Amino acid sequence: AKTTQEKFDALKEAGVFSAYPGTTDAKLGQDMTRAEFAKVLVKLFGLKEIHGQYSYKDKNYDAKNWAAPFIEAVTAEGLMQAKDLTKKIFDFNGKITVEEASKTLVTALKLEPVKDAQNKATDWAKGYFEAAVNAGLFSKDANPKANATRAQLVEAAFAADEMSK
Ligand SMILES: CO[C@@H]1O[C@H](CO)[C@@H](O[C@@H]2O[C@@H]3CO[C@](C)(C(=O)O)O[C@H]3[C@H](O)[C@@H]2NC(C)=O)[C@H](O)[C@H]1NC(C)=O
Repeated sequence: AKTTQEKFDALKEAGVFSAYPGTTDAKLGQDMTRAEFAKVLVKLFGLKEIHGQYSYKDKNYDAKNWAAPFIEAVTAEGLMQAKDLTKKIFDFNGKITVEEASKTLVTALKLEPVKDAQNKATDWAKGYFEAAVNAGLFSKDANPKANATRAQLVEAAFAADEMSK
């Protein structure tokens, strides 16, 4: 029964997770940007990076943005999309929430969103969050609307990896 730090070390060695930006620390208590999480999904599921394509109009989303190839890949794969379909805003510096992470992993693992889902999640996410809890990606006491901790994202990513591996 591996600890969270053991799960992080294994995923870091595998090139799926990085230390907290600018540090060599796991910082399991810290949050993660949607940009960083897009890279985790690409590494976790071996997606192809997409260079020279930009599907969003976020300020400073362009060829100089390191995350664009990863964000484009998870967009093409149908794992993530804009928060705003009119302004085409991905919110790449926004922190990934537990219910957002749930949608990406449930979609990636082809798990069915739960019918008659009843939980704390935003309306759009209730089925995704429920499926994620039922598959053991997040604990029953996770707040779906909360920013996911790197600890929660390690636990979810390790569980997803084993469910495919
Ligand atoms: C009115 O508030 C908006 O409500 C939207 C749904 O009706 C909500 O949109 C969701 O955004 C989520 C962001 O995370 C993921 C995992 C993603 O695809 O990246 O899932 C997205 C949902 O599918 C949904 N997006 C849309 C276009 O409907 C916005 O987050 C939310 N915007 C903000 C700024 O919080």
